[PDB]
Amino acid sequence: VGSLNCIVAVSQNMGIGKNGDLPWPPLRNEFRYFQRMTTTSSVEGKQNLVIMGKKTWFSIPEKNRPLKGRINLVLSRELKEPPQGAHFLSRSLDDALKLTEQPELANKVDMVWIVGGSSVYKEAMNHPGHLKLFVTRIMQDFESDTFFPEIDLEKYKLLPEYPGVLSDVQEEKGIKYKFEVYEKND
Ligand SMILES: NC(=O)C1=CN([C@@H]2O[C@H](COP(=O)(O)OP(=O)(O)OC[C@H]3O[C@@H](n4cnc5c(N)ncnc54)[C@H](OP(=O)(O)O)[C@@H]3O)[C@@H](O)[C@H]2O)C=CC1
Ligand SMILES: CC(C)c1ccc(N(C)c2cnc3nc(N)nc(N)c3c2)cc1
Repeated sequence: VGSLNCIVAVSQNMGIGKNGDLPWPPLRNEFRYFQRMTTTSSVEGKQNLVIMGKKTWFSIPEKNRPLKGRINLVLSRELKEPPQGAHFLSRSLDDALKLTEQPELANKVDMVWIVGGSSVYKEAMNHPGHLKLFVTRIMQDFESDTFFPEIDLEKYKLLPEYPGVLSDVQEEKGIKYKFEVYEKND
């Protein structure tokens, strides 16, 4: 089992969601970036695993779940089995990562991608170990009701560029954004 990563798009006032949808209008190429980063496996014979909370799962249009070409794991303590379409269910992030070293998943999974929401990000970000954050900065303020936790730059180093990630400013629907990669190892 390979690297641990969080991926998120965030507005200037730290928002990541409003009523289970994105705060901004759909950015087609940003969704393509999310799909490409989470799906592309460095190791053949394996898929990457995407981990998400319950509200993030249900925020993906039914036609699109599970996220294709990735193993989909949902976090919940209320649910008693994976939702329709999902592959795995765990009670907690630490349980999910533990499942990842069990018989079944250990030889199937390449990279692990935490794709939201807010409490899952917070926990990952504050847990010791090697972790990267792939952060799309949407360069405007958008009304939101769920936010991405503070990035502690004492621990998370912004990388000066990363392979496969454009470094320059992007714009779609009149909204400028840029892609960043942060790395901690503690
Ligand atoms: N990158 C972006 O811009 C992203 C945006 N989104 C958006 O953000 C918002 C949805 O997210 P948010 O409100 O943060 O909630 P999250 O998806 O975490 O979902 C929370 C639910 O999942 C369960 N859960 C979360 N963490 C854990 C854990 N460690 N263990 C077990 N269960 C857990 C809880 O279910 P239970 O109560 O059953 O225990 C909780 O009700 C939406 O608006 C969506 O559009 C989501 C991801 C990324
Ligand atoms: C239809 C699929 C591709 C879809 C629909 C909604 C969402 N969400 C909540 C979402 C949407 N865009 C996102 N972009 C980045 N950079 N990171 C994320 N974690 C991210 C998450 C994700 C995928």
